[PDB]
Amino acid sequence: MRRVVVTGMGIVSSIGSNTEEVTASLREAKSGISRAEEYAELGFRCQVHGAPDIDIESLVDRRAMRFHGRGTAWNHIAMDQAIADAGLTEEEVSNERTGIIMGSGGPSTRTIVDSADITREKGPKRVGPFAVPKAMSSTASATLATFFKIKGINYSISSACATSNHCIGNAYEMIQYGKQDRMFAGGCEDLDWTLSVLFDAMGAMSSKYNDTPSTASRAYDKNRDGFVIAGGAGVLVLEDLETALARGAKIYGEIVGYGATSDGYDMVAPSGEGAIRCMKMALSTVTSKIDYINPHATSTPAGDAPEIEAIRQIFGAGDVCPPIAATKSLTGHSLGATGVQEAIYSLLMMQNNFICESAHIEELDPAFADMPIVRKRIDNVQLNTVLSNSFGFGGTNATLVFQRYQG
Amino acid sequence: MRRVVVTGMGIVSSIGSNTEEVTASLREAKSGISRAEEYAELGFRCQVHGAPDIDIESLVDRRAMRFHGRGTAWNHIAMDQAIADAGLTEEEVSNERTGIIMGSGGPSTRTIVDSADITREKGPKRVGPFAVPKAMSSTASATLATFFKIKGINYSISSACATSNHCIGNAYEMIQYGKQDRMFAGGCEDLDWTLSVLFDAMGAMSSKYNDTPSTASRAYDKNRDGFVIAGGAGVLVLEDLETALARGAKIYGEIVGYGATSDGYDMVAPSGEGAIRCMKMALSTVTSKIDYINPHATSTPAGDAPEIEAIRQIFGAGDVCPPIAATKSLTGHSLGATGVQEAIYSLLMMQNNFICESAHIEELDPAFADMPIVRKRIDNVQLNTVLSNSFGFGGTNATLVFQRYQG
Ligand code: NA
Ligand code: NA
Repeated sequence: MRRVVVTGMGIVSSIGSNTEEVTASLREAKSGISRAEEYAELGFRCQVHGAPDIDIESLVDRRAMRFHGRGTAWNHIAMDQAIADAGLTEEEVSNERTGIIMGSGGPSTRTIVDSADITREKGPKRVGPFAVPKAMSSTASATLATFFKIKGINYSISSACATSNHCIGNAYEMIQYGKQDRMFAGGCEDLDWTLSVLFDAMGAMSSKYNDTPSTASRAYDKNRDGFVIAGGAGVLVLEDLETALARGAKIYGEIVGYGATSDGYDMVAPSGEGAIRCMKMALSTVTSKIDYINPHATSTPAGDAPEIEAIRQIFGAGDVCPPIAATKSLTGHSLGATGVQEAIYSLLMMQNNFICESAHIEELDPAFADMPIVRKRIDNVQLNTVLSNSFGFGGTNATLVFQRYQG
Repeated sequence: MRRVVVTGMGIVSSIGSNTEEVTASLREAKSGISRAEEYAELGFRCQVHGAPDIDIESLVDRRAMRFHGRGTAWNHIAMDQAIADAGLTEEEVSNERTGIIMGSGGPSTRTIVDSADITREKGPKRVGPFAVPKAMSSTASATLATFFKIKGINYSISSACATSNHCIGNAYEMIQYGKQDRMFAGGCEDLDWTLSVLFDAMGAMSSKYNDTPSTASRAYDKNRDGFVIAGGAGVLVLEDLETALARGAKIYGEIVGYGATSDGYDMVAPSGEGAIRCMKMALSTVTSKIDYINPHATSTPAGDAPEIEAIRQIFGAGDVCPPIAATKSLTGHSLGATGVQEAIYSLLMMQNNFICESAHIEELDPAFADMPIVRKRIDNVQLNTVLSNSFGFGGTNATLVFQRYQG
């Protein structure tokens, strides 16, 4: 099997509109969470969100936008960034050896709702002729594959919170097995009340911190009370190692493990044992120690703990366990985009030799007092190998391990 | 790479609620298309659909239904059928070597719309706490993986019309490469105005035949005027050959090729060249001649022809070209479910030694007069190798080739 490296990254996040902004946010523990006035207007319990702040119209032209939902527009931007970062020629983007696996946890629910509304108010024709590609689950791959003239693999993987971890992992497999030499992998999610309300109604999102929105997402805090939803996108450019080397690519890291498992247990809550198997699977092909864990931890009572127990089972507790820092405390949970975004945060931490604070831990949950949850940014750390989990609704688990490329 | 066989099938279709019903419909060219009175009420141009006729509540119990949309409920039924057909024990369904890749072209758009409506009418709490797994793009995998206690791979691939062809192909790869020994693969789609309207608004669905709904889907007819949307589901049980043999499995066929490519051209229209590359890729691992092509052909002016030209390029014209019979003329286009359903129709035709009529060709389009489009059911034919295309919006292409297992 071939080796596979990350040669470019692009990101639209609640904590920044490019990798530089994101890095600064990570370094300074700058929360991307703000009040969602619309959620309050609609009567939600949760009135916070992680909203990107980026001018789509300035970055994606009108014809390009014809078939985009906002999530995929953000993914388009991320794709442009990743292509630029990678320094790819048009030929390198568009060829039979280059594919795309790009997913979202949902499609444009706003398109779906707006279309239903307008059908009933003004008639079906007034939906307009461009809604299908926005509304379909493959929207992220369909739109980008078409616009970027992708000729290889083209589909979306969806797996809720794990979506873009699976997208990356499957793309990794594609290249490992020699089916593609380059892949664009990642995912996106719109941020819209029509999606967020589904989570609010299940009581899944934080509401106790509406008056201090910036600190609402607080993985491992004793008083965490649900996740904070976000939107955005991320893209990695993946290449087989020879391809990367031959063109003098940047190498942000090497993908060295990928785990994917299923809990087969509960729709909304993790089992824990699935995560253990997922991490073990990811680690089964990894020879070096893990220097940092980017957990799934979404700031939920029921979610943060079983993952920590899974980590304890694999890695132990205290100093021997890799440092753990939950980036969702800063970023919220962007569902389809989370996996790739977390890969990017981890690769940026690797690049910049620091591990961010696991933010907003005002009082650590005592259940986690034995674990190396990062309470203050760690500087001057040589990260060589980083592990990132995403454990999604439906008991779907994906773990990725990235390594600093040193030959 | 390991060999991979189909050991069980389940299906919920506009042309039958199980494989026996489906086989009878195929044999007798019994259309599954009917008038959609609701579409007329809503002012659609297209007033036809392919609706399953199956009593969900009698087949999936209430607790089981908690997190199902209708599409995934149909997929649940199909999964139950496939498990029964395969004769799997509970242990064989639920184990670390057994996974699920099950997708839909969209999620429950009805859940999304109903939730938005009720949020605005009665408040967000009244969405209820069970909407996320119905609304998310991974709904088909999440629901089934959880209910069936799947422990291996668990995610959805979405690729519009190609969805469940990719699901099957990726599951095939999983087993080929030794990652899983058994996979449940397939997909589903609800049939609901909230999805169908998106296609009506783009003028994609047939409207000239509303007065004769049964014949509205008419691939290759000169006067075809758009596809007919359908809902349903299908599941294949895939196993590595040794696993299948060792347990005395039924073998419906062997998956012997899988192509996946991207047009990188137009969002709604096929390029043709992508399909050629897709079929070639599928055929690259196939040693026997193709005895039957189950085309993508959805009964559209712009769609049916480029695929025929692609077929002509690979296979030639006339007698030397494999017989082509568009099952969507009977079934309509069930989007996420189409690929797996067409695999099942093809495997059932293989099992039963006939090729169905390519239905509703009242006047063949003269552009296709050179091609072996099946005008009357062909009986007493030994099908050993069958090819099925699905070429979806966003220029996403998937082709599968199945072979009669003879050692
Ligand atoms: Na993570
Ligand atoms: Na087909």
